[PDB]
Amino acid sequence: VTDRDRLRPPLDERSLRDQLIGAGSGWRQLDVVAQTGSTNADLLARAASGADIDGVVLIAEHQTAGRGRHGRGWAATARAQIILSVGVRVVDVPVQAWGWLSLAAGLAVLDSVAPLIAVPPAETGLKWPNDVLARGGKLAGILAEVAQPFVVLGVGLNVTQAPEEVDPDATSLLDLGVAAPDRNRIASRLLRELEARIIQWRNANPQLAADYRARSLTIGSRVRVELPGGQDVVGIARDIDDQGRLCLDVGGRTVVVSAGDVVHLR
Ligand SMILES: Nc1ncnc2c1ncn2[C@@H]1C[C@H](CNS(=O)(=O)NC(=O)CCCC[C@@H]2SC[C@@H]3NC(=O)N[C@@H]32)[C@H](O)[C@@H]1O
Repeated sequence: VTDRDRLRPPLDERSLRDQLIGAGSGWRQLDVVAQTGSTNADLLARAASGADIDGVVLIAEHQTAGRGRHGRGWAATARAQIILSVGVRVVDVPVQAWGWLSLAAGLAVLDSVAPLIAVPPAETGLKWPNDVLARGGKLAGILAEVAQPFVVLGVGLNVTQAPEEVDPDATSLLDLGVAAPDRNRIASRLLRELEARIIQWRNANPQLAADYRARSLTIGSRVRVELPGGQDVVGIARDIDDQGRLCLDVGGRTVVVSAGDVVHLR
């Protein structure tokens, strides 16, 4: 709606830099751009041209050619989301563990916005592998992409974004009852949470996996998983292994899925 535009002031880049760059913080660079095709693509391109993107933050007020998983997209309107990418050096960490970086990001996003809701409705938490859900709706999507020696982590978080503007299965903080969400405050908390989770991931801290499990909507639920290639597998999600893969119980058999789309069943 056009009235939501009144609920969408621009980000304050200088304030964000003052809060997030300096002693005690690992973020080295932060930029807010008015518009770009894809923040993930932009940081990947910087790394491809030789830039050190570790601890580099890129935030876009609007994103016109957003990327989703598996060649899919991501829709946005100006100032309605927190749209950002960060660079993470990962070569120091065993490749088998890189999948958990993606899970850690979702946890960070959830923790950054969870206290803003008055009362958390049902189906609020993390859906494997990259979904922040609230009231069954997709509140945020996360995309991790590889560019040696880095991983670029992308976050699209619906702040005031109306589902009619982007996707029927979407939701936003505003549509969850948050009357006046402050993107500046939320972005600051998000990046603070993200730094901590990245540090935990790098040092293989057991609390990362523990905190993820505590917020998982998928573990323990009957699920239909749509695998790359189109095949569906129905079972009950039981756990996440040390590679960040989803472990399914299929009639007593174990099926471990590295990638796919999860649908929570009755
Ligand atoms: N705004 C939106 N909110 C909720 N759902 C949305 C949406 N826009 C589109 N959809 C759905 C959701 C569905 C795709 N889901 S997915 O395959 O699991 N992929 C993801 O969720 C990762 C998205 C990462 C986006 C960030 S934003 C910053 C960074 N720069 C990027 O270019 N990308 C990242 C399909 O695009 C529907 O149309």
